[PDB]
Amino acid sequence: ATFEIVNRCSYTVWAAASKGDAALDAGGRQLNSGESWTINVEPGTNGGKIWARTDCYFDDSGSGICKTGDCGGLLRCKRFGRPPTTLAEFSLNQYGKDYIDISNIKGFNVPMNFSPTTRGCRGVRCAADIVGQCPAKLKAPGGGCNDACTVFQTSEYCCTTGKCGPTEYSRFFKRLCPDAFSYVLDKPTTVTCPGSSNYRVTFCPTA
Repeated sequence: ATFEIVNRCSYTVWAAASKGDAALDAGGRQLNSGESWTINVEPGTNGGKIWARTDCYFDDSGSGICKTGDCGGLLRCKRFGRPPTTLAEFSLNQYGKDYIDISNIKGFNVPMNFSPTTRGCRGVRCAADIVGQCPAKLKAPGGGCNDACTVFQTSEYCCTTGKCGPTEYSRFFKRLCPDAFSYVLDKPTTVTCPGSSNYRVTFCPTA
């Protein structure tokens, strides 16, 4: 499948694409304002994630630091990135269907639109100013808005026992962004697409 990743933000982002144990395609790339980066993702990929990193510095060998979304200091990510990270999550060719979603379960840093470029399903969007509105105890100094589980490490926030309810903190992400997961047992906002669809991930779709 083909993913076009577009940076519409006015600032530079360092996109990243990973399935947890390996990179998807090159795994990472600088995107200046307006730049598009298209990648091939192998069919059948389960649990692929795309996200943006902000305020990065890398050297010639591709080692550095990012203030949000860092993946162990590498430009080409092969593990997932450190929160806060708005997440585009996808599993492809699962019994003939594609499943996509946007997640705030690991926090928010960049607003995002996740849409198919082929026919037969809707896209999802989380474009609200969650960083501007972030509750005081969730603001990450590096920028962005942490999820409650990252901040507090309790069983209720992390849903470690498998039973948890919504929280004051999750209800905040849900009220600004209904189409995104706010906690792990949230009512699914997964969208089902025809198998082998193609997609575009757009950072800062509104402004």
